[PDB]
Amino acid sequence: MQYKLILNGKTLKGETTTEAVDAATAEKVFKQYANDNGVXGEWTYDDATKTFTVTE
Repeated sequence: MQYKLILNGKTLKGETTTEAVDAATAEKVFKQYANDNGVXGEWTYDDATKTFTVTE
């Protein structure tokens, strides 16, 4: 349910979570969140904790 997002950008470092039932939907939500935050870059995620990491 709770998917995690670690934003490790150049001017934005932090983490947020969302209630998603589908990992692809979660990824889309997080990418929308990231783009809306004005960031983007390399995506590395671990399903072990369901943590999506945005690295610049």
